[PDB]
Formats: sequence, structure tokens, C-alpha cells
Amino acid sequence: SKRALVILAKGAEEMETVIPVDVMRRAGIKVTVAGLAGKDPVQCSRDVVICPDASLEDAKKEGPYDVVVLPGGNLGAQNLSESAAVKEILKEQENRKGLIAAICAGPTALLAHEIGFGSKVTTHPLAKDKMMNGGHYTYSENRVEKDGLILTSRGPGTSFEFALAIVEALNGKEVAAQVKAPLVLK
Amino acid sequence: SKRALVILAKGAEEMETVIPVDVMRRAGIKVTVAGLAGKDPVQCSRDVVICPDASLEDAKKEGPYDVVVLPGGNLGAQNLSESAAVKEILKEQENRKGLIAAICAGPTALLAHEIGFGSKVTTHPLAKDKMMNGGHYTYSENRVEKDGLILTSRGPGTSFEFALAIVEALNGKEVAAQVKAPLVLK
Repeated sequence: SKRALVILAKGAEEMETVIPVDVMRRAGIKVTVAGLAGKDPVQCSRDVVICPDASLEDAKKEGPYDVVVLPGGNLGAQNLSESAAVKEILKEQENRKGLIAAICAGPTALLAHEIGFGSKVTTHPLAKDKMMNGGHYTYSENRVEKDGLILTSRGPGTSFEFALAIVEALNGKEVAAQVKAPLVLK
Repeated sequence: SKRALVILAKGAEEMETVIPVDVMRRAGIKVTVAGLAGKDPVQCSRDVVICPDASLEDAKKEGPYDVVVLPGGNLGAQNLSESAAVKEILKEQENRKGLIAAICAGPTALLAHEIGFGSKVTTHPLAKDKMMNGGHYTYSENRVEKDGLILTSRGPGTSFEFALAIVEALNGKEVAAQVKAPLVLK
């Protein structure tokens, strides 16, 4: 009965959006895919078009959520970083001691909104310098990094690991293992 | 300048749809996401809603394609299996000696349409018995199986491998390696 908010902006990495949504739903998490710009379909980085479940404005009224998830994609992460609405959502989640999960370029939105300073984080290798501007975080090359309530990961190829880490954090290791087996992961 | 047709039906596994589309586009392949039922948005197995690029009817007029891709998801694969339009597309592709790629439950649509009999194939473990009804194929537990122009794979967790195998088949090993590195695969 845990709840996840996935914030979907134009230019989001569609694999990094869909893998966590799908895996979290397999884990019995109630996931809301919320469109940053509104209710309209979102054109992702490789032109996959995804229809959000709700606008972010409407989804926020239905919170709070057990996790807020930020997909990557450079242009998607920049749109998340420039959003006052995302700022408020992340600050409130941080304030209530709720989990925040971000992947690839996604964690650079944490920097933009001054979230989780002092945490160990990872990002896509190409996003490291952006994330580390100012030295506000300590960098990690782990495929998934979790420092308390800040959970980060590196890229499309770590999305399953990222998603299962979220499942483990919310629903426990046993559920994560049960969800993992039918995926045919290596 | 290679071209891929991805046939998207209600109940398709969204990870198995999006990963190949995204990875193939990273490889410079022109991908058409074609809606089986028409141009309308498609509700995937875990409720991700994807807007196709075109209807299958319209996409067929723009062929032929260097690969026809069948995602899995049990209900999606069943819809592919029951479609006369898919039958014609697969038979024509087989007739012109073009590549057909299917993942998870996806290969059971090959059985339904009598495509590639005598090939070595793999499927999701839970789809093995369906696929092997009649003994028309030889079963494999390889994560990706390629027997000439029939390329198969096992599940969401083999989707990157499946996608990169398609890229290698169309654009060569060097391009596949170049596309792979920024994904941060294990």
C-alpha cells in the first residue's frame, strides 16, 4: 500500500521512466505518473510518447508519497531543475523524511533545488561534473547508491537495479526478490 | 538508414517495447511504433500508456522494414497472435528474408502465424510450453537466441541484450558497442 510519484517531463529518458514504473507496479506499489507540464502526452528523449496518469498539480493534492522518483534524460532533468513545483515537492518530501530516488541526470535536479546536500550520490558518468559543482555531495561509482533517504543510480542500464532498490526500501527484500525472479535479469 | 517496425498491442510489456525502441533509435535506426488497433494510445500490461507513431495499417504502407519487432506481455502477444494483419506482415517479412525479432511471450505469435518453424528459439520460461506445442521449434535457454532471421529473447531483464542484438544484426558490432557504452550496463 506504498505510493510512488514519478515526475515526467519533456525529454525524460523513457527507459528510466518506464522501468521503475513497471517494476514498482509489479511490487504492488501504487504509482502515479505525473506530467510536469500538465495532463498532456510527454515526448521523451528518444521520442517515445507517454500519457501521464495525472498532471503534477493534481498528483500533488493526492500526496504525500512514500517515494518521489526523478527519471533522467538531460533535457528532462533540466526541466525538473527549472520547476518551482518540483522544488516544493522535493523540499516537502525531504522535510517529512520521505525517500527521494533519482537516476542518470535526474540527481542534478536535487542539486538545483538544494536537496540532500552532504549525501553520497551517483549519477550518469557524463553528469558527474554538473552534480559535483560546489562539492555539495560526495560522489560514488556504485551502480545504485543509497545514503539514507537519498537514492541515486547511473543510467538506463542500472534502471532495474534502481527500481528494485526502491522496492526493497518500501516493501522489503523478500518482495524485491519475488518481483525480480520473473524479470529474467542476469 | 535501417528501418524497424515495432508492433504495439494492448497488454504489451512496456519495458520490452520501450527498451528496444529507445536503443534502436540510439543506433540511428528509423523506428516506427505501430498501433495494432489504430492510432490511439495503447494501455500496456503495467498500465503505462504509449502513443504510437502510426497505426499498423498506415505503417505497413511505408515498409518493408529491416526488422519487425514483437514485444511480449501475455495479453499483448495474444493480441498479436489473433491479428490477421500481423499474420500478413510476418509472412511477407519471412518471404523477403527479413529479420523478425520477438521477446518474452512475443515469440508465441510466431507459432500462431506459423513463422520460422524449425528454428531454435527462446521465450520467457513461463511461455515455453505454449511455444513448444507441436514441437515446431527447438527450445533454447540462451538469454538471446538468433537462428538466422529469427531472433528471440526471454524477458524484461534481457531487453537490453535483445535490443543490442538487433542493432548488431542491422548496423554491425561496432555500432552496437558504441551504443552500449553510454547505457551503463553491467
